[PDB]
Amino acid sequence: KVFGRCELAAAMKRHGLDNYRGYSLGNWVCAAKFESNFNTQATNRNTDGSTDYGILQINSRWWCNDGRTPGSRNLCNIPCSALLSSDITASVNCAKKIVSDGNGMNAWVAWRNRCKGTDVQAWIRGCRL
Ligand SMILES: OC[C@H]1O[C@@](CO)(O[C@H]2O[C@H](CO)[C@@H](O)[C@H](O)[C@H]2O)[C@@H](O)[C@@H]1O
Repeated sequence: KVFGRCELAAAMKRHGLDNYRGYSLGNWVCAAKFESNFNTQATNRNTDGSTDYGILQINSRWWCNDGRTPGSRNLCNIPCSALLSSDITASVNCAKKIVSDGNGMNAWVAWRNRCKGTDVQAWIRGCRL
């Protein structure tokens, strides 16, 4: 499913992401936009053999199991495929653990390079939340 900007903001808000660990909703929407273009079915393989899954591009080396990333952990205890569902619940709960890991949202490369330090509030402007 390819979410609409406001549609996703509302979904994330309902799942308790707004202000989660101090990160305003705009940050999460901005991260999703540049990580997957709001597409829950996005997948991208990295040089190390791991693969990123879903709307927030959760990595298989540490957060989920895809059965093909040897020596990897499954910190979120979920099959990576679960992160490609139209229901973002799985992705959200896993993202909550990732952002509490220590480096915050810096874990998401696109957020660090394209959202961090910008007017992220613009990502939810005009939306009915
Ligand atoms: O804990 C994940 C850790 O790995 C890095 C790369 O070193 O990012 C990977 O995981 C992210 C979250 O799942 C992906 O968005 C990213 O594309 C992937 O390389 C670090 O940025 C992050 O701290």
